[PDB]
Amino acid sequence: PMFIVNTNVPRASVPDGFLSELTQQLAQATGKPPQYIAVHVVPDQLMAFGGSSEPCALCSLHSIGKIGGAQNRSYSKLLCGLLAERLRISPDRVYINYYDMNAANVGWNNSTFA
Amino acid sequence: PMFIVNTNVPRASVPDGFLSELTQQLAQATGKPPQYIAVHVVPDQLMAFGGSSEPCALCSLHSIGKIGGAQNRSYSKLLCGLLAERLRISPDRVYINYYDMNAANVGWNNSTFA
Amino acid sequence: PMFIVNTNVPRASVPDGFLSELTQQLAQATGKPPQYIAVHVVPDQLMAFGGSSEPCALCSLHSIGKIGGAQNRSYSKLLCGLLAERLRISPDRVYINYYDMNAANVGWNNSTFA
Ligand SMILES: O=C(O)c1cc(-c2c[nH]nc2F)ccc1Oc1ccc2ccccc2c1
Repeated sequence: PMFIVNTNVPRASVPDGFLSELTQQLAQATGKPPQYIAVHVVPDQLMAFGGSSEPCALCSLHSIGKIGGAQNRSYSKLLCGLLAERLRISPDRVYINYYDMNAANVGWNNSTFA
Repeated sequence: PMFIVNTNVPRASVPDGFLSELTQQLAQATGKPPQYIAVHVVPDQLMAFGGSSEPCALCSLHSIGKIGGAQNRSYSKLLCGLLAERLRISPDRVYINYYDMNAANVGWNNSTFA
Repeated sequence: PMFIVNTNVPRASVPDGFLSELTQQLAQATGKPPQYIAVHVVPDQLMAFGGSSEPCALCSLHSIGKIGGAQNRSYSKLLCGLLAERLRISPDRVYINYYDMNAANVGWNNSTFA
């Protein structure tokens, strides 16, 4: 799986160990070994949520399967919680886009997961 | 709706008010309240369009519905116009990817929109 | 097509000519004129792959058709090869998400490709 966070929160406000914490938390949540989990945090972004430049985040989670109604609700609770506690971003200023990827459409190690 | 612009135009060339203008005009275009509109502008990018490093932009617009043939043509006219006027990027060096998101696949405020 | 690379590799390790090489090699592989190819490289990213901060890349390739099992494998070999040779990223620390875009959902030059 792949989790990306774009945020206007500055680089110095991203705790050391945030990437490792996201990796571990997502491995637990997706039921996948941490070796397949990729995380990407992009601070200092020029963005607005509802016309406002208060702290916000635009995120995505891509996974081959393990994507759906209840799972996405549980991921949103998890990830907003982490963004609230660690980056001090209110949950109502976070979007997370979920993508269920087909294995043939994910390249890795010179081939795909097909 | 979420609008993201990635561009090789420098940060100094993005005028004051640009994020607010994008939010307002997307609100006008989509009819949707400005409170749920998210905008993100990423200048100074290393990119090429047709092998040339003249000003260009790679964009995306995600919406839960309000995506389709006529609507996307209308959004393209609007957004290319704004990019041409404000960032001096030619419309023929802009790509905009449109995504019709399922409400179950958009996380917000510890849940999703389903 | 449009090809985007996000990587923790520093800007100085991206060789001169890299965008042009990507454009030419993608034009070659897809059998398309280089005028249709857009490329975007984002170095210096805060990212991990499997909890490790060794060199890695998170990429996407968007195309209007010409996406599928065999073609995606061929693209992965090509693009992993380039990232390995030029950026010294191991192929098993690269993800490439492939997207088959509908022509109606790609904006360009004030309209869409529909
Ligand atoms: O090579 C592509 O598929 C292609 C892809 C993009 C693109 C930009 N963001 N996401 C994308 F997928 C843009 C132009 C392209 O050239 C065209 C454009 C229209 C076409 C219509 C029919 C058949 C082939 C076509 C090829």
